[PDB]
Amino acid sequence: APQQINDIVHRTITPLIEQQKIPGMAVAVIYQGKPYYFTWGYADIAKKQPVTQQTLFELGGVSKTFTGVLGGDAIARGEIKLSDPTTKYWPELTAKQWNGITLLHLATYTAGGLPLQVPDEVKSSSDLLRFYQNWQPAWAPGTQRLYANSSIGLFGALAVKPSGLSFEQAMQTRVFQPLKLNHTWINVPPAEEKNYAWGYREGKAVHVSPGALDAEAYGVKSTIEDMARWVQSNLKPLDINEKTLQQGIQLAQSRYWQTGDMYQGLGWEMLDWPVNPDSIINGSDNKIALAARPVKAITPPTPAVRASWVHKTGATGGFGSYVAFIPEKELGIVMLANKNYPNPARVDAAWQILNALQ
Ligand SMILES: CC(=O)OCC1=C(C(=O)O)N2C(=O)[C@@H](NC(=O)Cc3cccs3)[C@H]2SC1
Ligand SMILES: *CC1=C(C(=O)O)N[C@H]([C@H](NC(=O)Cc2cccs2)C(=O)O)SC1
Repeated sequence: APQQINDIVHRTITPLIEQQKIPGMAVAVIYQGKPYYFTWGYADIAKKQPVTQQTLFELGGVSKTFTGVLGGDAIARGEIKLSDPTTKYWPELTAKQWNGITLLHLATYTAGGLPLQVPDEVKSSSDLLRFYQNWQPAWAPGTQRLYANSSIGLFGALAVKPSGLSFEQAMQTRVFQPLKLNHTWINVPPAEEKNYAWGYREGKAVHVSPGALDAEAYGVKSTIEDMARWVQSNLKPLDINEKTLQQGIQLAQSRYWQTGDMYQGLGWEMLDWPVNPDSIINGSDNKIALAARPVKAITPPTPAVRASWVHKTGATGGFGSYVAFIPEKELGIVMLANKNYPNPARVDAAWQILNALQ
Protein backbone atom coordinates (compact mmCIF):
# COMPACT_ATOMS: atom_id res chain seq x y z
CA ALA A 1 0.00 0.00 0.00
CA PRO A 2 2.19 2.88 -1.31
CA GLN A 3 2.11 5.78 1.16
CA GLN A 4 1.26 7.97 -1.81
CA ILE A 5 -1.88 5.99 -2.59
CA ASN A 6 -2.69 5.74 1.11
CA ASP A 7 -2.38 9.49 1.62
CA ILE A 8 -4.20 10.52 -1.55
CA VAL A 9 -7.07 8.14 -0.76
CA HIS A 10 -7.31 9.09 2.91
CA ARG A 11 -7.04 12.85 2.37
CA THR A 12 -9.86 12.68 -0.20
CA ILE A 13 -12.22 10.16 1.38
CA THR A 14 -12.07 11.13 5.06
CA PRO A 15 -13.43 14.62 4.29
CA LEU A 16 -16.04 13.06 1.95
CA ILE A 17 -17.39 10.78 4.67
CA GLU A 18 -17.61 13.65 7.15
CA GLN A 19 -19.30 16.07 4.79
CA GLN A 20 -21.83 13.55 3.44
CA LYS A 21 -22.32 11.74 6.77
CA ILE A 22 -21.77 8.36 5.13
CA PRO A 23 -22.11 5.51 7.66
CA GLY A 24 -19.87 3.03 5.86
CA MET A 25 -17.62 3.06 2.86
CA ALA A 26 -15.31 0.77 0.94
CA VAL A 27 -12.85 1.98 -1.68
CA ALA A 28 -10.53 0.07 -4.02
CA VAL A 29 -7.81 1.62 -6.18
CA ILE A 30 -6.43 -0.59 -8.97
CA TYR A 31 -2.94 0.56 -9.94
CA GLN A 32 -0.82 -1.35 -12.45
CA GLY A 33 -2.85 -4.52 -11.93
CA LYS A 34 -2.82 -4.52 -8.15
CA PRO A 35 -5.78 -3.62 -5.91
CA TYR A 36 -5.48 -1.52 -2.76
CA TYR A 37 -8.47 -1.64 -0.37
CA PHE A 38 -9.72 0.81 2.19
CA THR A 39 -12.70 0.60 4.51
CA TRP A 40 -14.43 2.90 6.98
CA GLY A 41 -17.40 2.86 9.29
CA TYR A 42 -20.33 0.60 9.53
CA ALA A 43 -22.18 -1.93 7.44
CA ASP A 44 -24.90 -2.17 10.16
CA ILE A 45 -25.04 0.69 12.64
CA ALA A 46 -27.41 -0.95 15.15
CA LYS A 47 -25.38 -4.18 15.33
CA LYS A 48 -22.05 -2.31 15.22
CA GLN A 49 -20.82 -4.44 12.27
CA PRO A 50 -17.89 -2.77 10.45
CA VAL A 51 -17.40 -2.47 6.74
CA THR A 52 -14.91 -5.10 5.61
CA GLN A 53 -13.63 -6.37 2.26
CA GLN A 54 -16.44 -8.96 2.46
CA THR A 55 -19.25 -6.44 2.92
CA LEU A 56 -21.92 -6.56 0.22
CA PHE A 57 -23.19 -3.24 -1.13
CA GLU A 58 -26.09 -2.57 -3.52
CA LEU A 59 -24.61 -1.40 -6.79
CA GLY A 60 -27.66 0.34 -8.21
CA GLY A 61 -27.08 1.44 -11.82
CA VAL A 62 -23.52 0.15 -11.76
CA SER A 63 -25.39 -3.14 -12.40
CA LYS A 64 -25.94 -1.88 -15.97
CA THR A 65 -22.28 -2.46 -16.71
CA PHE A 66 -22.78 -6.17 -16.03
CA THR A 67 -25.91 -6.15 -18.25
CA GLY A 68 -24.03 -4.34 -21.03
CA VAL A 69 -21.13 -6.85 -20.91
CA LEU A 70 -23.49 -9.84 -20.80
CA GLY A 71 -25.24 -8.36 -23.88
CA GLY A 72 -21.82 -7.85 -25.49
CA ASP A 73 -21.06 -11.55 -24.80
CA ALA A 74 -24.30 -12.67 -26.47
CA ILE A 75 -23.46 -10.54 -29.49
CA ALA A 76 -19.99 -12.07 -29.66
CA ARG A 77 -21.57 -15.55 -29.48
CA GLY A 78 -23.70 -14.73 -32.50
CA GLU A 79 -26.86 -15.09 -30.39
CA ILE A 80 -28.12 -11.57 -31.02
CA LYS A 81 -27.14 -8.53 -33.04
CA LEU A 82 -27.57 -4.92 -31.90
CA SER A 83 -29.01 -4.14 -35.31
CA ASP A 84 -31.84 -6.60 -34.60
CA PRO A 85 -35.34 -5.19 -34.18
CA THR A 86 -36.82 -5.56 -30.69
CA THR A 87 -39.82 -7.39 -32.16
CA LYS A 88 -37.54 -10.24 -33.22
CA TYR A 89 -37.33 -11.09 -29.49
CA TRP A 90 -40.87 -10.11 -28.42
CA PRO A 91 -43.19 -10.59 -31.42
CA GLU A 92 -46.12 -9.59 -29.21
CA LEU A 93 -44.89 -5.97 -29.25
CA THR A 94 -47.19 -5.31 -32.18
CA ALA A 95 -47.89 -1.63 -31.49
CA LYS A 96 -46.70 0.54 -34.37
CA GLN A 97 -44.19 2.58 -32.37
CA TRP A 98 -41.99 -0.51 -32.05
CA ASN A 99 -41.14 -0.68 -35.73
CA GLY A 100 -37.66 0.83 -36.03
CA ILE A 101 -36.58 0.31 -32.40
CA THR A 102 -33.54 -1.97 -32.24
CA LEU A 103 -31.65 -3.72 -29.46
CA LEU A 104 -28.97 -0.95 -29.84
CA HIS A 105 -31.62 1.69 -29.02
CA LEU A 106 -32.74 -0.21 -25.89
CA ALA A 107 -29.20 -0.71 -24.71
CA THR A 108 -28.20 2.89 -25.11
CA TYR A 109 -31.38 4.75 -23.93
CA THR A 110 -32.13 5.99 -27.42
CA ALA A 111 -35.45 4.21 -28.19
CA GLY A 112 -37.38 7.48 -28.00
CA GLY A 113 -38.08 8.30 -24.40
CA LEU A 114 -38.72 5.02 -22.55
CA PRO A 115 -39.16 6.06 -18.88
CA LEU A 116 -36.66 6.00 -16.12
CA GLN A 117 -38.71 3.53 -14.14
CA VAL A 118 -40.96 0.64 -14.91
CA PRO A 119 -44.24 1.45 -13.05
CA ASP A 120 -44.64 -0.27 -9.67
CA GLU A 121 -47.97 -1.70 -10.92
CA VAL A 122 -46.08 -4.00 -13.30
CA LYS A 123 -45.91 -7.38 -11.56
CA SER A 124 -45.75 -9.92 -14.36
CA SER A 125 -44.48 -10.31 -17.88
CA SER A 126 -48.03 -9.78 -19.17
CA ASP A 127 -48.13 -6.45 -17.27
CA LEU A 128 -44.74 -5.64 -18.76
CA LEU A 129 -45.97 -6.25 -22.29
CA ARG A 130 -48.96 -3.96 -21.64
CA PHE A 131 -46.61 -1.26 -20.35
CA TYR A 132 -44.44 -1.39 -23.49
CA GLN A 133 -47.40 -1.65 -25.85
CA ASN A 134 -49.07 1.38 -24.28
CA TRP A 135 -45.94 3.50 -24.09
CA GLN A 136 -45.94 6.43 -26.48
CA PRO A 137 -42.52 7.63 -27.55
CA ALA A 138 -41.77 11.29 -27.39
CA TRP A 139 -39.15 10.97 -30.15
CA ALA A 140 -38.11 8.97 -33.17
CA PRO A 141 -35.59 6.26 -32.38
CA GLY A 142 -31.90 7.21 -32.35
CA THR A 143 -32.44 10.91 -31.80
CA GLN A 144 -32.33 11.66 -28.08
CA ARG A 145 -30.90 9.95 -25.00
CA LEU A 146 -32.94 9.61 -21.79
CA TYR A 147 -31.35 7.40 -19.05
CA ALA A 148 -33.88 4.68 -18.28
CA ASN A 149 -34.17 1.40 -16.41
CA SER A 150 -37.05 0.40 -18.67
CA SER A 151 -34.72 0.68 -21.72
CA ILE A 152 -31.57 -1.18 -20.74
CA GLY A 153 -33.66 -3.47 -18.56
CA LEU A 154 -35.65 -4.70 -21.59
CA PHE A 155 -32.40 -5.01 -23.55
CA GLY A 156 -31.07 -7.37 -20.84
CA ALA A 157 -34.22 -9.44 -20.80
CA LEU A 158 -34.33 -9.83 -24.59
CA ALA A 159 -30.62 -10.41 -25.01
CA VAL A 160 -30.47 -13.65 -23.11
CA LYS A 161 -33.68 -15.33 -24.52
CA PRO A 162 -31.62 -17.15 -27.42
CA SER A 163 -29.35 -18.66 -24.86
CA GLY A 164 -32.30 -20.43 -23.28
CA LEU A 165 -31.01 -19.26 -19.89
CA SER A 166 -32.75 -16.94 -17.46
CA PHE A 167 -31.04 -13.54 -17.03
CA GLU A 168 -29.65 -14.55 -13.64
CA GLN A 169 -28.37 -17.92 -14.88
CA ALA A 170 -26.80 -16.31 -17.92
CA MET A 171 -25.13 -13.64 -15.77
CA GLN A 172 -23.77 -16.23 -13.31
CA THR A 173 -22.50 -18.67 -15.90
CA ARG A 174 -21.20 -16.23 -18.52
CA VAL A 175 -19.88 -13.35 -16.48
CA PHE A 176 -19.62 -13.83 -12.69
CA GLN A 177 -18.17 -17.35 -12.70
CA PRO A 178 -15.61 -16.89 -15.52
CA LEU A 179 -14.31 -13.71 -13.85
CA LYS A 180 -14.33 -15.29 -10.40
CA LEU A 181 -16.77 -12.82 -8.93
CA ASN A 182 -17.84 -15.34 -6.31
CA HIS A 183 -19.42 -12.87 -3.92
CA THR A 184 -21.49 -10.96 -6.47
CA TRP A 185 -25.21 -11.62 -6.46
CA ILE A 186 -28.46 -10.72 -8.12
CA ASN A 187 -30.18 -12.50 -5.14
CA VAL A 188 -28.26 -12.57 -1.81
CA PRO A 189 -28.31 -16.13 -0.44
CA PRO A 190 -29.24 -16.65 3.22
CA ALA A 191 -25.65 -17.80 3.94
CA GLU A 192 -24.41 -14.39 2.85
CA GLU A 193 -26.87 -12.13 4.70
CA LYS A 194 -24.43 -11.69 7.58
CA ASN A 195 -22.28 -9.65 5.16
CA TYR A 196 -25.09 -7.64 3.50
CA ALA A 197 -24.77 -4.03 4.58
CA TRP A 198 -27.84 -2.06 5.40
CA GLY A 199 -28.38 1.06 3.29
CA TYR A 200 -29.39 4.25 5.14
CA ARG A 201 -32.01 6.71 3.98
CA GLU A 202 -32.96 9.49 6.39
CA GLY A 203 -31.29 7.44 9.12
CA LYS A 204 -33.42 4.36 8.50
CA ALA A 205 -31.98 0.99 7.46
CA VAL A 206 -33.26 -0.04 4.03
CA HIS A 207 -32.64 -2.61 1.29
CA VAL A 208 -33.67 -2.30 -2.33
CA SER A 209 -37.26 -3.52 -3.01
CA PRO A 210 -38.15 -6.18 -5.65
CA GLY A 211 -39.28 -4.69 -8.99
CA ALA A 212 -39.80 -5.52 -12.66
CA LEU A 213 -36.49 -5.76 -14.53
CA ASP A 214 -34.61 -5.01 -11.31
CA ALA A 215 -31.84 -7.60 -11.95
CA GLU A 216 -31.18 -6.15 -15.37
CA ALA A 217 -31.12 -2.52 -14.36
CA TYR A 218 -30.14 -1.99 -10.74
CA GLY A 219 -30.13 -5.27 -8.80
CA VAL A 220 -26.59 -6.49 -8.33
CA LYS A 221 -24.90 -6.63 -4.90
CA SER A 222 -21.14 -7.07 -4.60
CA THR A 223 -18.08 -6.64 -2.37
CA ILE A 224 -15.24 -4.20 -2.86
CA GLU A 225 -12.96 -7.16 -3.78
CA ASP A 226 -15.24 -8.47 -6.55
CA MET A 227 -15.78 -4.92 -7.87
CA ALA A 228 -12.00 -4.38 -8.02
CA ARG A 229 -11.71 -7.60 -10.05
CA TRP A 230 -14.62 -6.36 -12.26
CA VAL A 231 -12.72 -3.09 -12.89
CA GLN A 232 -9.47 -4.98 -13.65
CA SER A 233 -11.36 -7.22 -16.15
CA ASN A 234 -12.71 -4.16 -17.94
CA LEU A 235 -9.31 -2.38 -17.83
CA LYS A 236 -7.52 -5.33 -19.48
CA PRO A 237 -9.98 -7.55 -21.38
CA LEU A 238 -7.25 -9.27 -23.36
CA ASP A 239 -6.22 -11.19 -20.22
CA ILE A 240 -9.62 -12.89 -20.15
CA ASN A 241 -9.48 -16.47 -21.46
CA GLU A 242 -13.14 -16.80 -22.49
CA LYS A 243 -13.15 -15.42 -26.04
CA THR A 244 -16.72 -14.19 -26.28
CA LEU A 245 -16.50 -12.55 -22.87
CA GLN A 246 -13.31 -10.78 -23.84
CA GLN A 247 -15.03 -9.53 -26.98
CA GLY A 248 -18.21 -8.63 -25.03
CA ILE A 249 -16.28 -6.48 -22.62
CA GLN A 250 -14.71 -4.69 -25.57
CA LEU A 251 -18.10 -4.19 -27.24
CA ALA A 252 -19.51 -2.56 -24.08
CA GLN A 253 -16.82 0.09 -24.24
CA SER A 254 -17.47 0.92 -27.94
CA ARG A 255 -18.72 4.49 -28.54
CA TYR A 256 -22.21 4.29 -30.08
CA TRP A 257 -23.48 7.82 -29.51
CA GLN A 258 -22.16 11.21 -28.48
CA THR A 259 -23.87 13.91 -26.37
CA GLY A 260 -21.61 16.78 -25.34
CA ASP A 261 -18.23 15.31 -24.38
CA MET A 262 -19.77 11.99 -23.34
CA TYR A 263 -20.00 8.77 -25.28
CA GLN A 264 -22.48 6.01 -24.62
CA GLY A 265 -21.34 2.39 -24.50
CA LEU A 266 -23.36 -0.67 -23.35
CA GLY A 267 -23.77 0.17 -19.60
CA TRP A 268 -20.49 2.03 -19.51
CA GLU A 269 -20.19 5.75 -20.37
CA MET A 270 -16.93 7.29 -21.55
CA LEU A 271 -15.08 10.55 -22.05
CA ASP A 272 -11.71 11.20 -23.70
CA TRP A 273 -8.85 11.37 -21.19
CA PRO A 274 -7.53 13.75 -20.04
CA VAL A 275 -10.94 15.04 -19.19
CA ASN A 276 -11.99 18.36 -17.82
CA PRO A 277 -13.14 17.39 -14.31
CA ASP A 278 -15.95 19.95 -14.60
CA SER A 279 -17.23 18.05 -17.65
CA ILE A 280 -17.43 14.76 -15.73
CA ILE A 281 -18.00 15.97 -12.16
CA ASN A 282 -20.69 18.47 -13.13
CA GLY A 283 -21.56 15.96 -15.85
CA SER A 284 -22.80 13.27 -13.48
CA ASP A 285 -25.68 14.74 -11.48
CA ASN A 286 -29.01 13.16 -10.48
CA LYS A 287 -30.09 16.43 -8.87
CA ILE A 288 -31.92 16.43 -12.20
CA ALA A 289 -34.71 13.84 -12.40
CA LEU A 290 -35.00 13.87 -16.22
CA ALA A 291 -32.32 15.13 -18.60
CA ALA A 292 -33.21 14.55 -22.24
CA ARG A 293 -30.29 15.18 -24.65
CA PRO A 294 -29.93 15.02 -28.44
CA VAL A 295 -27.45 12.32 -29.54
CA LYS A 296 -25.21 12.15 -32.59
CA ALA A 297 -24.70 8.63 -34.03
CA ILE A 298 -21.14 7.35 -34.27
CA THR A 299 -21.32 5.52 -37.59
CA PRO A 300 -19.83 3.02 -37.25
CA PRO A 301 -19.12 2.80 -33.50
CA THR A 302 -15.59 3.58 -32.38
CA PRO A 303 -13.89 0.55 -30.85
CA ALA A 304 -12.91 0.91 -27.21
CA VAL A 305 -10.51 3.84 -26.83
CA ARG A 306 -7.71 3.23 -24.35
CA ALA A 307 -7.34 6.98 -23.70
CA SER A 308 -10.73 7.16 -21.96
CA TRP A 309 -12.25 7.96 -18.61
CA VAL A 310 -14.77 5.03 -18.51
CA HIS A 311 -17.26 5.20 -15.64
CA LYS A 312 -20.67 4.51 -14.18
CA THR A 313 -22.56 5.91 -11.17
CA GLY A 314 -25.22 3.96 -9.30
CA ALA A 315 -27.74 4.47 -6.51
CA THR A 316 -30.54 2.75 -4.66
CA GLY A 317 -32.54 4.25 -1.83
CA GLY A 318 -29.84 3.59 0.70
CA PHE A 319 -26.63 3.14 -1.35
CA GLY A 320 -24.36 5.17 -3.62
CA SER A 321 -21.74 3.59 -5.91
CA TYR A 322 -19.21 4.75 -8.47
CA VAL A 323 -16.66 3.01 -10.71
CA ALA A 324 -14.17 4.70 -13.07
CA PHE A 325 -11.04 3.56 -14.88
CA ILE A 326 -8.54 4.83 -17.44
CA PRO A 327 -7.29 1.95 -19.65
CA GLU A 328 -4.25 3.85 -20.96
CA LYS A 329 -3.01 4.39 -17.38
CA GLU A 330 -3.93 0.92 -16.00
CA LEU A 331 -5.76 2.90 -13.31
CA GLY A 332 -9.20 2.39 -11.76
CA ILE A 333 -11.29 3.04 -8.68
CA VAL A 334 -14.40 1.72 -7.01
CA MET A 335 -16.28 3.61 -4.29
CA LEU A 336 -19.15 1.82 -2.46
CA ALA A 337 -21.20 3.57 0.26
CA ASN A 338 -24.29 2.73 2.21
CA LYS A 339 -25.82 6.16 1.83
CA ASN A 340 -26.96 7.67 -1.51
CA TYR A 341 -25.01 10.95 -1.61
CA PRO A 342 -24.58 13.47 -4.47
CA ASN A 343 -23.06 12.15 -7.69
CA PRO A 344 -20.80 15.19 -8.15
CA ALA A 345 -19.08 14.49 -4.85
CA ARG A 346 -18.39 10.93 -6.01
CA VAL A 347 -16.88 12.05 -9.30
CA ASP A 348 -14.85 14.86 -7.71
CA ALA A 349 -13.31 12.43 -5.22
CA ALA A 350 -12.52 9.79 -7.85
CA TRP A 351 -10.99 12.42 -10.12
CA GLN A 352 -8.85 13.87 -7.34
CA ILE A 353 -7.59 10.36 -6.58
CA LEU A 354 -6.91 9.03 -10.09
CA ASN A 355 -5.48 12.33 -11.34
CA ALA A 356 -2.96 12.21 -8.48
CA LEU A 357 -1.80 8.75 -9.54
CA GLN A 358 -1.32 9.81 -13.20
C1 LIG B 1 -31.99 9.43 -14.46
C2 LIG B 1 -30.70 9.96 -13.86
O1 LIG B 1 -29.72 10.35 -14.39
O2 LIG B 1 -30.77 9.96 -12.45
C3 LIG B 1 -29.75 9.15 -11.75
C4 LIG B 1 -30.22 7.68 -11.68
C5 LIG B 1 -29.37 6.64 -11.54
C6 LIG B 1 -27.83 6.73 -11.45
O3 LIG B 1 -27.13 6.48 -12.46
O4 LIG B 1 -27.33 7.01 -10.36
N1 LIG B 1 -29.79 5.27 -11.51
C7 LIG B 1 -29.57 4.20 -10.71
O5 LIG B 1 -28.60 3.81 -10.11
C8 LIG B 1 -31.01 3.68 -10.77
N2 LIG B 1 -31.59 3.69 -9.55
C9 LIG B 1 -32.82 3.21 -9.34
O6 LIG B 1 -33.47 2.72 -10.28
C10 LIG B 1 -33.28 3.41 -8.00
C11 LIG B 1 -34.43 2.44 -7.59
C12 LIG B 1 -35.55 2.02 -8.41
C13 LIG B 1 -36.39 1.23 -7.51
C14 LIG B 1 -35.95 1.06 -6.32
S1 LIG B 1 -34.44 1.82 -6.02
C15 LIG B 1 -31.30 4.95 -11.69
S2 LIG B 1 -32.37 6.15 -10.86
C16 LIG B 1 -31.77 7.56 -11.82
C1 LIG C 1 -39.92 -11.29 -24.21
C2 LIG C 1 -40.25 -11.39 -22.87
C3 LIG C 1 -41.18 -12.56 -22.37
C4 LIG C 1 -41.92 -13.53 -23.29
O1 LIG C 1 -41.51 -13.72 -24.47
O2 LIG C 1 -42.94 -14.10 -22.85
N1 LIG C 1 -41.28 -12.81 -21.00
C5 LIG C 1 -40.33 -12.29 -20.03
C6 LIG C 1 -40.56 -12.99 -18.68
N2 LIG C 1 -40.35 -12.20 -17.46
C7 LIG C 1 -40.94 -12.56 -16.29
O3 LIG C 1 -41.69 -13.57 -16.18
C8 LIG C 1 -40.62 -11.71 -15.09
C9 LIG C 1 -41.31 -10.40 -14.93
C10 LIG C 1 -42.03 -10.06 -13.80
C11 LIG C 1 -42.35 -8.66 -14.00
C12 LIG C 1 -42.01 -8.13 -15.11
S1 LIG C 1 -41.21 -9.23 -16.07
C13 LIG C 1 -39.55 -14.17 -18.69
O4 LIG C 1 -39.41 -14.88 -17.69
O5 LIG C 1 -38.90 -14.43 -19.71
S2 LIG C 1 -40.39 -10.47 -20.13
C14 LIG C 1 -39.59 -10.39 -21.84
